[PDB]
Amino acid sequence: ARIAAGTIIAGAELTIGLLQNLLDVLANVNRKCAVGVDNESGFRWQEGSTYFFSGTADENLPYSVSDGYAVLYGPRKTNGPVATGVVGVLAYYIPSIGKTLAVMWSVPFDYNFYQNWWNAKLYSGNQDADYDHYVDLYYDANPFKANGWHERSLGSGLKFCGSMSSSGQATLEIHVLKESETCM
Repeated sequence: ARIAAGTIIAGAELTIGLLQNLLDVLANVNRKCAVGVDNESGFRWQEGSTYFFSGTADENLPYSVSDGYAVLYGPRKTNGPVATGVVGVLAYYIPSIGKTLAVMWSVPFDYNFYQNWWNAKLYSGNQDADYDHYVDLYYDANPFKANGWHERSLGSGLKFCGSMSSSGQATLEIHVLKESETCM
């Protein structure tokens, strides 16, 4: 079908129900996240990269996300009784503002101690997604719980809003827009 992870769609198509469909076509493992990031920024995103602290994805992250488009991505845990979740970062270079957008997800194995988290941030230059982004976004830069919609300014005239669902098979919906536009 036209639902497929590791692809680009018109940004206006992105909703939670679309991401739930995506979840259903990902591998049938018990920790996974259907990620959708809508580029309403007015700027081209390119050189997509990924970093996994744990887990993997079966489809590669698209190279670019033009203005007006959303990217779909499907991180999931390693298969089996391995007591692991899926935790990582995707990043895009935004050349017209000289910044890198990074997006973090964390879907833990052990909900007896942990919970879902997500975050997004701009960094300067063209930074390949890496562990230092994960640590900043998860431990230092005030990530969001799976408790509804949230909005935060990014600088460079941009902001983001988004929402993550709370269980081990999760959706993560994020929209990146100009500061003057309304998401909340």
